Formats: sequence, structure tokens, C-alpha cells
Amino acid sequence: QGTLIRVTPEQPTHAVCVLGTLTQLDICSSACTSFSINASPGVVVDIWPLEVTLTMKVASGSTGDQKVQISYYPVKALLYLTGVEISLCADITRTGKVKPKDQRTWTWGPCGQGAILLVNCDSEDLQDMSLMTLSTKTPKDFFTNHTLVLHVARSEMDKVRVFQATRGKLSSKCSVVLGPKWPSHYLMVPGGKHNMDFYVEALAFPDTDFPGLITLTISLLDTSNLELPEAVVFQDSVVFRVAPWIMTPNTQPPQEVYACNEDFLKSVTTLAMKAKCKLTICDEMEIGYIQAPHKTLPVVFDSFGYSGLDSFGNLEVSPPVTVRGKEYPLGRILFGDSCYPSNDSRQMHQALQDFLSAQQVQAPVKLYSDWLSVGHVDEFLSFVPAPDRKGFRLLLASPRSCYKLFQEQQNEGHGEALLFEKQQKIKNILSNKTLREHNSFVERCIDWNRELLKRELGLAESDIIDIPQLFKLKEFSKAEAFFPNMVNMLVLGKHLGIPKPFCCLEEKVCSLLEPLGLQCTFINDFFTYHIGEVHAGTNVRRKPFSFKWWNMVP
Amino acid sequence: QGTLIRVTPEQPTHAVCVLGTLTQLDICSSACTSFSINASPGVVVDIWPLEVTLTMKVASGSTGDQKVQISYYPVKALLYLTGVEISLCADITRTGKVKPKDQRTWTWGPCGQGAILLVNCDSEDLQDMSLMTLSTKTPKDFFTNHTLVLHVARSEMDKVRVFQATRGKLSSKCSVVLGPKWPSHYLMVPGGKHNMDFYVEALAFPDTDFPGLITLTISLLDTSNLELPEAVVFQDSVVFRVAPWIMTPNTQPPQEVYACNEDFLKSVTTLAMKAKCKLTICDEMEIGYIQAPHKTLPVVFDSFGYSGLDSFGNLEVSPPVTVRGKEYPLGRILFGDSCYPSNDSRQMHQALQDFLSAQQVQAPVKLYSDWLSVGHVDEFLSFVPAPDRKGFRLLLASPRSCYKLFQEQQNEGHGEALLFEKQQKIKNILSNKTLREHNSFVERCIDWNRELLKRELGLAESDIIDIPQLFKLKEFSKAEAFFPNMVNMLVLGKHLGIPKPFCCLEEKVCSLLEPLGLQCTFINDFFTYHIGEVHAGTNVRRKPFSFKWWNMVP
Ligand SMILES: COc1cc(C(=O)N2CC[C@@H](O)[C@@H](N)C2)cc2nc(-c3cc4cccnc4n3CC3CC3)n(C)c12
Ligand SMILES: COc1cc(C(=O)N2CC[C@@H](O)[C@@H](N)C2)cc2nc(-c3cc4cccnc4n3CC3CC3)n(C)c12
Ligand SMILES: [Ca+2]
Ligand SMILES: [Ca+2]
Ligand SMILES: [Ca+2]
Ligand SMILES: [Ca+2]
Repeated sequence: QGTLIRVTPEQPTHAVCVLGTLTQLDICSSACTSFSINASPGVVVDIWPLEVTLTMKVASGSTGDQKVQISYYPVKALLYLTGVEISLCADITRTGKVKPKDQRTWTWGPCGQGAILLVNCDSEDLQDMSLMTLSTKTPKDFFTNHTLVLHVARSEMDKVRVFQATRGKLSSKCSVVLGPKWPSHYLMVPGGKHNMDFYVEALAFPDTDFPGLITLTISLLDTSNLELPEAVVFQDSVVFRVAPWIMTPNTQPPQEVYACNEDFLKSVTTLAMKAKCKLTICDEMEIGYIQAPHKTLPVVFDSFGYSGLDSFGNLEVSPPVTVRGKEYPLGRILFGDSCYPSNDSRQMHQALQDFLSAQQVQAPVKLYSDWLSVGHVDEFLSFVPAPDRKGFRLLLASPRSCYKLFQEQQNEGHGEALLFEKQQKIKNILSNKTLREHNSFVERCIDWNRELLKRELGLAESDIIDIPQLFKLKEFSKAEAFFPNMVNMLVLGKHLGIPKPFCCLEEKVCSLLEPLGLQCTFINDFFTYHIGEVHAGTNVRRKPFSFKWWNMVP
Repeated sequence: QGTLIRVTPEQPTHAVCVLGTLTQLDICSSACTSFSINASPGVVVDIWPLEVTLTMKVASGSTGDQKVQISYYPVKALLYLTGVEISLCADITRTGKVKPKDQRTWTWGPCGQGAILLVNCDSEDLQDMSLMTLSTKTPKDFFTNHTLVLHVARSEMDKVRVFQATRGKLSSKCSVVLGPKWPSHYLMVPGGKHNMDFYVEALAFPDTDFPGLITLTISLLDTSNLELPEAVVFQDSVVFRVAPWIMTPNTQPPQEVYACNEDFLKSVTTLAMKAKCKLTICDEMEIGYIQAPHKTLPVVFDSFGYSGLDSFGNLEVSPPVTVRGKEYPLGRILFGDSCYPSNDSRQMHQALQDFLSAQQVQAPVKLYSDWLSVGHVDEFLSFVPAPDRKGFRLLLASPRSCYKLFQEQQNEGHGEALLFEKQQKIKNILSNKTLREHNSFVERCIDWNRELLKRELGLAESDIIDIPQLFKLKEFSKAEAFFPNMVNMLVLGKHLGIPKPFCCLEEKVCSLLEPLGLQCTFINDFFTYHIGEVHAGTNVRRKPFSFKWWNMVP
């Protein structure tokens, strides 16, 4: 914020003083007993026997507008000063309004500052990009021996792109000033009062190689001498943070439902109309969003912009929750992995894991799901809205809850009932000593993740509801749903779309969810076998959190 | 920290309870109006109408040592428990002593916890590696249906290596359990009381791809069933932080001096004996150190373990200093770069810049040095010990301080003096209007870095001493020392080794440094031209900071 001016009695020196910067006066370097200083009314002097600082009232109308005299004894030293205004303004307040300490630090929190960029993936496009403005109030003859340059570091040049508005708020594809080939650009700025606009976009999300910060700097160069290299008289910069990709949980109000089978769509359209949300007809993707003060856009990841564990079916997120003081307003991303690494065990690709962490707003949690033949966490866990407590309920698949249901059917006298209507008897399933040992192991696997979710999400038992579900053993001792899993249901607010288990099973599940004020409608064919993968029924785009991610302190 | 035990009236269940973990008791899942519980004296129960937790007094001597009865009404439910002790202990206290919340988080600061590893670059080698111990107090027949496994994540397996002490504190190269090919390893542990030692080393320094954390986890597996996959009953882990490479400034007391010319070595040996430190005779390197509670080793980087801007001559570090509240106990690393990126400008390789930042203890500062033909920061800045103020003085090269010296020689009547004894007259140098414009530009470049160092290091003018130094212009308008630069001197405590400028110049420099209690001895040939580079004279290994880097909060 400081500049040092060294004056000398032999020759009057010229200097530029940018409004908003502390200007220091050097005296003893070229001086003698005492000194006295008299200046112009437009120059403020505050400090005499032999530190002096200068403050400008306003901008200059001509070169050498103001002056300062240094009397030492008595020989006088002259100083012709030029006060100019240079300010690179952006949305540092995050209130959607552009405003001109510290300016070189991006800070999390409500009492913090720092602008936000959106990832890109005509005025129509300009409504997405961020806006920074440059204000210059200089003498009319100032830029004959001075020049400004906007620049970004070579490491961040490919992560960002800056445009210059040619006519008003419009621009062409040739008006680029900063990009993955142009680390810097010389600005053509006229004398007098002039404000030019810049439109900035991000080219990449935060990652393990890119923390998510982009600094754009303006520099004032002195070009009064042809023989000597350019001299930096002043530098100002604004720090941009690239907005993270944020996942939305089932507790967030739905907006649009997608589906892809005959009697299936009828029950879906019924539920969508009851919850009053859009449904369009035309599983390996996740529909999140990016949020900026000016605009908020839906983003879909898969491969409205855009092993067996690398899928996004293994990607889930919890409702807002507070864990041991630490608050997670956007919830926590949940995904599956093995307990310990081995040659036969699999894990999510490290690139995908690190990407989730880069978006610090939803601190990921490694769960145990390697036991499942598919391996996705949504096979044994889910979330539903609740009127009381923390406002939600964690749904876990439970072989014990289902075995208790069957064992009482024998007690009631309904042990002759058959399912899958190859069909099998309920008495045979209960008497099946082999199946009981399998579900006992499956129960154990879920019980581990149960305590994991109770710990990392800070949950009590009064926040968990066990959904009766049976599991069998596929090849390589892997687990698999015995019947269509209820837990992987479709949540549309207070209107559920639980898969039909093929009823006594349906009767119990409702008794667990209906007291929460939930409407249970079962679907004949939620899941369909594609020949050799099982595909999910639908997909939902839900309303982004009211909580602004930048106000969070990871 | 929790495990859930589900008991049932139909069959008594067996369970393992690790000492130090909260054990929860599940009742209502297989129950009825009221319940009452009576247990063994070795089992503590705290909660009856229809949450219960169990606490173990000590470790078991046999399987099913303790028992718990659940009476519900009246049908009783039995529970055979096995209390075992499993603790993976390391130097979490950083006091050099191994001791058994939170255990999964490494925290900076004096009131923080977390172990430290050293980078590797026989008991002799064992004195460097870190030590973690595992304590197991189990029944004699415990590991017939249980097994332990030590493991590290696949992303951190190549950053770490763990050994197992075969005989006492000795080990062979075959006793490796964890490495860049072994993510996990099955531990052979006998029943009863048993403690085995592990020796751990780091394979890589903190970097942009490796933040510097390594987690080692022990897992308890239940292998009572052959048909069913292994079941994780318990997990415990310790987090290791890889110690960063730390630079030492001239203010730190020297220990050993290296040199590589006839009359040169005599003046060096004189200075080394006066400062009382070792000197061995046998410039493109930097001698830092890594620090652990148990051992501290010197590390040299170049290419006692181990463009023109990519050198380490451009690498310097400041004394301990506090900047705007923020405290930097190990100082700040200084290096050179351009003001703004261009096609003709150069910068330090991004890999090297990011590496310096990874070692967070000395937050790097980008300075302007692109103007120099060489480009190193040590050409125009240096640090010396001081009795008062912040305990040091910043030495900056100053063309103005040197021009003031010459102009007074004309005033005194000594304007006929010649240097380089092609030789040149001092009057001709002063009358040289071309040289004055060059140094005026060079002065401007240093004045920029002057305010940069006053800002980032929080320095006042009373901490800076201008050393008289002239600069000329090499090809491509680059700057170069007119005469041997004084500022790039050899600091050995309160004994300096300033280069001889070829005296009136020497007389002034001493008057600036001697009041600081510094002894000034000048050297005839400090710098030597090698045909086409200039090489530094000597190099110093200085004492590491008393301040422990792990107590710092970056
Ligand atoms: C592969 O195993 C599964 C995963 C998921 C799940 O929840 N998935 C799927 C994978 C990813 O998409 C996750 N994100 C979500 C649901 C499943 N339902 C069943 C199932 C079992 C069954 C038995 C008889 C009749 N019908 C039965 N069905 C349903 C019917 C298709 C056959 N199985 C075997 C499922
Ligand atoms: C290349 O320019 C330089 C760099 C450094 C420096 O400080 N360096 C060197 C580079 C890196 O090692 C940095 N880390 C440290 C010191 C220098 N002294 C002189 C110099 C100029 C001169 C003129 C006449 C007689 N002698 C003269 N000398 C000394 C004598 C060798 C000729 N020049 C030109 C220097
Ligand atoms: Ca767009
Ligand atoms: Ca999903
Ligand atoms: Ca060693
Ligand atoms: Ca150096």
C-alpha cells in the first residue's frame, strides 16, 4: 500500500500518486540541521528537526497538478506530483453488487470478503459470467507515458478467461484479453474519467491440482523512457474463488423429475402431481448445482451445464447437520469404499475422491460398501424429511427388521404365504439356516456403517429408522438384494415412492414412515434388469440450499 | 468409538469388547412391558420400562470371561462378552515419548497432538525413524478366530514404509510390512499380553500432490466363520505428519563452513576462527534441515541427507518476525520473480514454488528480481544480526547511497581517484549521465522490493540499512553489479565477510554495520568468474531454530 518518493535539492522530481495508497516522503537520503515543508491545498502532509507521509485530496486535471516544497537548513527541494484514481472493483461483498481490506485474500464466512466465479459448461451468456470494473480518473495527457496491464499468473491462466465489453454490455469472441495463452494484456485506456467493464469466467472446477482461487491483477507501468524497461508504479488485484459443485439431498424440495415399462409411469405421474412438481419423459449421473450471488445453475456430472464404485450411484449426501460443534449447512457427501485395502477389494478412483474434497463445502465421508455386489451406498441407506428432531430420518436396510416380521407371521399362522407371485414359502425362508447366516453377516456390515453415520453425522438412535430388507449372497460371497430394496426409494417431499417388495412387508414400512407425515405409494416395477445391470427408475432435480456456500467455514 | 450389540432371548450371543470403546446394548429389536439387567462385576452397566451402555473393567483371561443377562417381562437373554485391550500407540504428544482425542486428526500448535515422520534420504538407521507400538492384552485362545491387519491407504502407500522389529530393536530389510506395493499386512500376534514395535519412515516430502499426512490403521477381523468374509470388529489409527524442509537465515548461529584462489582462504580461516566454527575445504545448493522430537538432521537440496531463476541462489529466508498479528517463528522464504508475466520475462518453475508452499512453516514471498541479469534475490538483499529492535537488520543494495559517497569525494577534492586498480575515474563515473539513468532505474526496482519487504515482513524504515552499491546494464537491458556487491556478504554471527569493492567505500559500509556490533573483514576475491557464470565464495550450515515447527499454526 506504500510507495517511497526520494526528493533532491539539485533537481525537482516528478511522481505519480494513486488515490488510496499511502505515499511516503524520503528526505534524509539527499540532505543540514532542521527541515520545514509547505505543500499545496490538494496535498495533505503529516509528520521539524533532522517520517513524512502524503495524502491526496482528489485526482489531477493535468500533469504536475500538485506540488510539494522541502526546505532544509536554506536550500529548497521541489516535487511535482500527479494524483490519479485507479480502482479495480468487483463483487467482493458477495451481495451481487460491485464495490471498490484485505483485497488480496479470499475469506470464508459472513464477515468475510472475496468474489465468486462460475464454471462455464451475447447478453444471454453474460448473465452467467462475473463482472469486475476498472475506474480511472487521470489527467488528459496521462497515458502518453503510462500504460496499464491486466494479467493472471501462468498457473491460473488456463483456469480463467476474461472478456472486454466492446459496445455497452455486449461482446464478441475476439474481445478476449486473458486466457490459456494470454497471461497478460495491455489495456487501451484514455485520459480523464473512464470506466471499462470486464466479464470473467472459470474454465475448471476446484480439484487436487487447483484449490479454486484465481487472482486477477492490474499494473501501472511508467513508460517515460524508451531506453529503460517498463517500471511498475502501482499494482492492484482482486481474488476470485471458483464456486464448487454442490450435491442436494432428498430433504431438499424437488423441482423436476426425469424417468425412463407401462404401469410404472402411471404411479410416477400420480406421485409427481401429488407433490406438485414437473415431470419430463425422454441413473448413472448426479444432478448438483453451482451457486453465485447473481445466478445459480444446475450442473449434471456423468460420463443446465455438464470399477463398479466409480459410478455416481455410490454418491449420496446427507441433510444439514451439526457434528460436535462443527456445522455442515450443506450436509456431507457420502460414498462407499472398503474397510481395508487388499488385492481383491475395490475403491473409488482417487481422482474422484479428491475432487469431492476440493469442493470443501460438503466434507465427504468414506463408508463401507465393498460387501455389496454392486457396491453403491444407496443400496442400504437413504434420507427422508421429518417434522421433528433434526428435521430428517436416516433409513437403513435391516435384515433383522424383516426377519422379525416373518417370524411373527409363523406366530400368527401365516407361515404358508409365498412370495415372487420360482416362488418360495416364508416358512422355508425362516427355516433356511443358510440364509439366516448370510443376513446375519449383512446385518453386521450395515451395523458398522450405522455407527459410522452416528459418528461422522453426529446422529442418535432416535434419528435412524430400520427398513425391513433381506439380502442374499451373489458370487464371490458378495451381497445382493433378496427382493427389491425399499430403502432405495423415491423421495418427493412428503410423498414417497417405495419399491414394491412383493402385503405384510408394505404394511410395516408404512407404520414406520406415515407417523413422519409421509405418503407411501408403492411401484410395481421400480427396478428393471438390463441384459447384466440393474438400472434405477427415476432421477430428481431439487432446489439448491438457501444457505450460501461461501458463508460456510470449512 | 461405538459398537452395537444385539442380543436375543432365543440364543446367547458372543461379542468382543475392545477396552477404551463405548459399547451400546440393543434390546428392543428382539423383545413385553419392562426390562431388568444384571451383569458381572467386571462389567459396568449404566442406563426399567420398555439406551444401555457397557463398560469393561479389565481385559479377559479366557473367552466368554464376562457375562450379561437381559430379563424382560419373564424371559432372559444371555450375552457372553470378551474384553480385550488393543492400542496402537505413537508419539502423539510430540515430546519424544510414546503415549496411547482426537486420534484421527493431526493438529498444529502447542495444545495440539499428532506424530511426526522424517524423510529418508541396523540400529544406526533406527535412530532416525519414528516409533509406534501396539499393545494387545487378550485371552490365550483369542487369535484362533481373530486376526489383526496393519494398513495404509493406496494413495499414501508410496509415501511411507513400516518395519517390524524381529529381534529386540534390530531389523532386516525383509521385515517390511507396509510399503509402495503392500497396502496392508496381516499381523501375527499371540494371545495373552504382548507388545510389538514398528519403525516408520517417510519416502517423500510434502508437495502439491502430497499435503504431508500419512495415516496408519490397525484393524481387528473376526474369522470365526470360514464361509463368510472377514468382519471388522474394531479399527484404530494414528496420523503421521511428514516433517517439512526448513531453511535457516543468516541470523541463526553458524556451525560448519564450506569453501572452494589463495589469499581468499586465509581471510576466511581468520573469520571462521574469530567466530569459532568449523571450516572444511573440499553455491548451487541450499542447506536446510528437518526436525523431529527425537532427531534433527541437516538436508541439502540441489541438482546429512539430500531457467536462471530455478537455482537456489534465488532462495533466501528472513529472520523470525511478526506481521500484522500473524507470527512467523521460522521466518519467511524469499525468492525472485517478475512483476507481471510476459513472453520475454522468466519465473521460477511452478513445481519449485509449490514445493516451498507445501512446507507451510515458512510462507514464501514473491519478490521482483527479473531485472537482474542473474535474477537471484541475494544480489540486492541480505540480513544481519542486531542487538536492538527486532534483532536483525535488512541490508539492501543502494545506488543512491553509493552516488552520495562519490559526489562528496568531488566535494572533498578526491575526484581524481581511480578504481579497478580497464580503470575508470570517479569524476567520470559521476559525470556519466548514462550511468546515472541506469542506477536510477535500478534504484526504482529495489525500492519496489523495499516496500514489498516492509509489507510482507512487517518492517519499518528503522529495520533497513542501505548498503552503497552500483549497478550497470548488461545485454537485454538487464542489471548487473558494477563492482563486487557488498550486500551478498558472508554472515558468521557478529563477524562479517564483506566482499572488497576496490578505501572510501569500505569506510562507509563499516560505519553502517559496526554500530550493530559487527566485525567487518573484507575479502580480495569473494566472487570468481568461471568461463560464463559467477560463482559464490562459500556456504554455511547454521543451527536449526529453537522453535519447534509443529507448534506453529500456519
Ligand atoms: C443389483 O442389486 C440391486 C440394486 C438395487 C439398487 O438399489 N440399485 C441398483 C444398482 C445401482 O443403481 C444403485 N444405485 C441402486 C436394487 C435392487 N433390486 C434388486 C432386486 C432383487 C430382486 C429379486 C426379485 C425380483 N426383483 C428383484 N430386484 C429388483 C429387480 C431388478 C430385479 N436388486 C438385485 C437390486
Ligand atoms: C553475475 O553478477 C554478479 C552476481 C553476484 C552475486 O551476488 N551472485 C552471483 C550469482 C549468484 O551466485 C548469486 N546467488 C550471487 C556478485 C557479483 N559480483 C560481480 C562483479 C562485478 C565486478 C566488476 C569488476 C570486478 N569484479 C566484479 N564482480 C565480482 C567478480 C566476479 C567478477 N558480479 C557481476 C556479480
Ligand atoms: Ca454459459
Ligand atoms: Ca446417486
Ligand atoms: Ca537414515
Ligand atoms: Ca542461497
